[PDB]
Amino acid sequence: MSILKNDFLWGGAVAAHQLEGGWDQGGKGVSVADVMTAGAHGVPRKITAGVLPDEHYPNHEAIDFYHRYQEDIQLFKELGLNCFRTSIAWTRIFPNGDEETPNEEGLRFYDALFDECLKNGIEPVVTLSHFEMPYHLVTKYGGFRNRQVIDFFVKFAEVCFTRYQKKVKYWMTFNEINNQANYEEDFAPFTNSGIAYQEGEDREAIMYQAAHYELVASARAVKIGHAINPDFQIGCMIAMVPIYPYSCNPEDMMMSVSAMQKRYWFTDVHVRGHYPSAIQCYLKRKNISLDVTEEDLTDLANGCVDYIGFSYCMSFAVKGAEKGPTFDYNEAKDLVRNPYVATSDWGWQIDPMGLRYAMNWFNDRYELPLFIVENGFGAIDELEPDGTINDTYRIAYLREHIEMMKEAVAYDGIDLMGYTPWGFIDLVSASTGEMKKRYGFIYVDKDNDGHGTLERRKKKSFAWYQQVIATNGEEL
Ligand code: NA
Ligand code: NA
Ligand code: NI
Repeated sequence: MSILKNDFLWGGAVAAHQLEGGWDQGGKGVSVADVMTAGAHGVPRKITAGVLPDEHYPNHEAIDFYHRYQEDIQLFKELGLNCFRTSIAWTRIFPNGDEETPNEEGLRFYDALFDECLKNGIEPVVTLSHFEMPYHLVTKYGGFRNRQVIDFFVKFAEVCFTRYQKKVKYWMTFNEINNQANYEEDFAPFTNSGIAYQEGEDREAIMYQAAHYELVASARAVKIGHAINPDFQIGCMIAMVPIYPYSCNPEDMMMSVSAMQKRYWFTDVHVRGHYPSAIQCYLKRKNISLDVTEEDLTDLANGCVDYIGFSYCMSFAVKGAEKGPTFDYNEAKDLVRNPYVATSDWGWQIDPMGLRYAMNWFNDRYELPLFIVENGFGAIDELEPDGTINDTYRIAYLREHIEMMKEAVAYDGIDLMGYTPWGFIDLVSASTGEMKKRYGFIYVDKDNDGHGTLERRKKKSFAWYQQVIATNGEEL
């Protein structure tokens, strides 16, 4: 008698560049992740011009899942996962991106990884682009500044769909495609889109042009994937941070509406196949005049997604004072602390009820199945000398989010496909390039400086989630 559906997908989520290591093994090319240095809370990662001899790049070795995946999958099986969300490293398949033929050694690696999952009861869920495009596409072509990179991505997606059509049912095109709505900081444009900005450039206009090309690439991929296997479920991937009005002040309400339009118009294109009128009017008013053709609009219309994959970690709040009639939204400056919720040590506000809010926000608009493909609590873990990791703070975060997700299914009629907590084996964080910001049920002995045995150990949350899955979410 579970609230959640009987065939509910219980898994864990990672990304290739964040855990594989082997960054130059098996023919793999240099990715955008491979030129990003380690950072920390309050210390941005640095993006370097190629791999420089005297820098620490934590994604180069990560946790060495490239060599240890067989042992790790036995831990996944003990945990009881029925699915595993990861990315296919673009640079393992097309090392520089523009080769005529794919890299067969990279195609064999994912053959072996996916086969190892499926023989242990675990279904792979694959994200095609996850912050790891070939660095050669950036330096030579400009990343998604360039229409040519659309075809390079679609070529890559098509190889992947064809090779794994019998092994992978659930796909997603561009991870957290809307992160780049924050274009004032370098991280999201470079990792979403391969944009390295030159001095004096209009950063906003370049982001919107890359977002258009990516949406076109995704839509082309959807149609091609559907032609290869109509049983594929191909979703978008939205970073869903709800943006609350600070108060019932009417300008706070409109500021929140406008911020949500700026952050989530990507979803409308993915789902409906055309641009929403508010973002179109914004672009016209700002004279952001994108290279949009009629074939683009036809591609978008014919490549709508089957479901909405999204991450949830936190919520934001905004005030509308002095935001005038335009309610322009700069994510890097305009956020305010929400006095009603706690916050993590990295400053991510803790708001389990916002997950239910997020699910209703999607469902009110789109009536599509949802897939929670990332959710997690990044926190410092401590080893007791006895050896255990008592991460009750992580059980508390996760259990309250799963309870709110159950309330959304039970009370709001949401169609929820599955739940894959993020970083369920400790890996290198995206925003900061840290091992210290731990998400996992499985501890990995490696620190921010690169020291450690890389041994895996079970935290206390491991047995907690095992029983979550065992009871299909009834025992939290
Ligand atoms: Na208040
Ligand atoms: Na901070
Ligand atoms: Ni080796």
